[PDB]
Amino acid sequence: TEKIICRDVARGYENVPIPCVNGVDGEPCPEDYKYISENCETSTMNIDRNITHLQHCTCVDDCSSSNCLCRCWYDKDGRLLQEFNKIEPPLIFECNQACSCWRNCKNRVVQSGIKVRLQLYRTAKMGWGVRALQTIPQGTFICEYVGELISDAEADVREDDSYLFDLDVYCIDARYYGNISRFINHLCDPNIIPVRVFMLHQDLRFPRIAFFSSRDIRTGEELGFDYGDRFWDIKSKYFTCQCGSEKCKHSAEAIALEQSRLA
Amino acid sequence: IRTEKIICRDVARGYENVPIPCVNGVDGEPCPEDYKYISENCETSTMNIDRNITHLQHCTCVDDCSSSNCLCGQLSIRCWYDKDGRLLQEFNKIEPPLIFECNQACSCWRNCKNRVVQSGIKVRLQLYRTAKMGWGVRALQTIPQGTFICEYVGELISDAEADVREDDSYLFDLGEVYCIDARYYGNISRFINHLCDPNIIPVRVFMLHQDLRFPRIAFFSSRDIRTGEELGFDYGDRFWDIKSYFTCQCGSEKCKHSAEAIALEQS
Ligand SMILES: Nc1ncnc2c1ncn2[C@@H]1O[C@H](CSCC[C@H](N)C(=O)O)[C@@H](O)[C@H]1O
Ligand SMILES: Nc1ncnc2c1ncn2[C@@H]1O[C@H](CSCC[C@H](N)C(=O)O)[C@@H](O)[C@H]1O
Ligand SMILES: COc1cc2c(cc1OCCCN1CCCC1)N=C(N)C21CCC1
Ligand SMILES: COc1cc2c(cc1OCCCN1CCCC1)N=C(N)C21CCC1
Ligand SMILES: [Zn+2]
Ligand SMILES: [Zn+2]
Ligand SMILES: [Zn+2]
Ligand SMILES: [Zn+2]
Ligand SMILES: [Zn+2]
Ligand SMILES: [Zn+2]
Ligand SMILES: [Zn+2]
Ligand SMILES: [Zn+2]
Repeated sequence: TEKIICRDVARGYENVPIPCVNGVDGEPCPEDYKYISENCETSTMNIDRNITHLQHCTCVDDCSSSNCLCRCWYDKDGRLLQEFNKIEPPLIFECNQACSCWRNCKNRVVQSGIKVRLQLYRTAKMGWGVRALQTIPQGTFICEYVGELISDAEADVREDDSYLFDLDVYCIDARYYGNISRFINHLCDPNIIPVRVFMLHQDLRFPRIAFFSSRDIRTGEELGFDYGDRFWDIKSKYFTCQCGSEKCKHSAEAIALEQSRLA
Repeated sequence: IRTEKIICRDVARGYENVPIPCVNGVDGEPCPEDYKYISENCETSTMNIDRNITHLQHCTCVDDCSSSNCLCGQLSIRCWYDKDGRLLQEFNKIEPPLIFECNQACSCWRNCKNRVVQSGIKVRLQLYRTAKMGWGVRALQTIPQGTFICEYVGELISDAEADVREDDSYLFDLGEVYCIDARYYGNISRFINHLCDPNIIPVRVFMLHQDLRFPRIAFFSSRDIRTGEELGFDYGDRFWDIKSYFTCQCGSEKCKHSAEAIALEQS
């Protein structure tokens, strides 16, 4: 039987609680990491936080016009536009503290936090995973990939390379410090896309990673994104993809078929 | 000018937990707009604040941090907040200790007892035009003693940068020595006037970082405050040695900086 292990893995840090369930095995709530809601530093990074360096708008409205300096890819409901390049996404510049606009303007989606109801759950083959507890329309903001900010050289020397997100060159490592997104599994048929966002600062070395639904997501459906080739070139030697989709490109079988395809 | 008019519904532009309206029933002065309202301190040059999460002293509390075992409370001497988020009656309102609130490195929940200042403005305040001191800040409700009012927010600057600034009216003194300058970038607290009989006390607080060069300034009521009462604190002698260009218009029987007070001292 499916049991609710933890009522909130975020410990009240998010807008909504993120419960943890397990109806697959006897694994307890993971506690080998520190849940953080915002990105952290473990060495001097000196993020350029000069308020005068911020590109900002002069809008006195809610920022729905084409005249907003900060195109604005959000619609009235905070969703990415249908015409948004889900293949090669542009950089998003949300409104900030230098903008003359109100805190509740239409260009502050990611900075307003988690709004969708998510659950941490035990998958059959991929350990822990994240699923939707509600229907999620296309282009809705899900969560941010939060972790520890580190150099690519620091990433290369890390014992655990399982929770790394490449920024461009810098990485977010969610191994020791992370949020709900450190539990999102790889899918060869993904339903979320990562987006580089700028909010309170505009230092190009450190974009913030925001996940948006790339299609309408059904209740109970597992969230996942394409981890990319860098992860799968390192990791395939140790384990293969268990997504079980008909389009799987990293399975063991798919790996055996392409290795045999040449000869 | 005769009747009190609402000049702005929210000077904070939705940035605070509550709207901070502006009124004027004294003169023709419109809503001040010669500054940028910010809800958190800003920087205009590298302050190199130590934000290394590993440098944070944090607690191991698995409860709500009400026990004497809370490392964050022990640093503050004891956690000075009561159950309702108010400073204790025994709190040194004359020489306040440094407050270390819980942070992101603490194992405790976001709703623990040691996170008052980091939760923002809860009291209802108004920006209003005073008779003699330009703009001022008053309570739109009764405020018990030890309640958190607002933070003194502004631009972080060196003492050397402060010395060269044309306007020295919005400075709060905190790598050597640093200042908060609310002249160009500030929050509702840049409008709080000096009172020789003050009802608020500034407190040095640490939250997300513990870089001792940069405490955050939190105002707490030093006594029970009545509705409509003007908020004010003692600006101290550094301001009054430079400024007393003009004299104190607080009009209290205890005034130590009025033209009358300065004349009686010298004579
Ligand atoms: N499609 C996939 N197939 C197999 N394992 C996967 C997977 N996507 C993610 N994983 C596993 O999850 C790791 C990335 S971190 C994602 C959360 C992880 N399941 C957990 O329980 O903490 C991978 O290195 C691998 O161990
Ligand atoms: N007790 C006092 N008497 C006279 N002027 C005062 C005062 N306290 C503050 N002020 C005025 O307010 C300045 C500090 S900033 C406080 C807000 C200010 N009244 C405004 O309308 O912008 C002082 O430099 C002085 O100009
Ligand atoms: C093994 O995976 C990676 C390894 C590395 C990496 C990124 C990786 O991850 C790709 C993105 C999958 N993750 C997205 C969030 C969680 C998984 N950048 C690096 N410099 C290295 C090379 C050695 C360190
Ligand atoms: C003239 O006043 C000050 C001048 C200065 C100052 C502090 C002053 O006042 C503080 C106390 C009243 N303020 C509290 C918040 C708003 C006013 N720190 C400085 N380095 C200087 C010396 C030259 C710049
Ligand atoms: Zn705008
Ligand atoms: Zn805006
Ligand atoms: Zn803007
Ligand atoms: Zn797959
Ligand atoms: Zn504690
Ligand atoms: Zn705590
Ligand atoms: Zn703590
Ligand atoms: Zn006075």
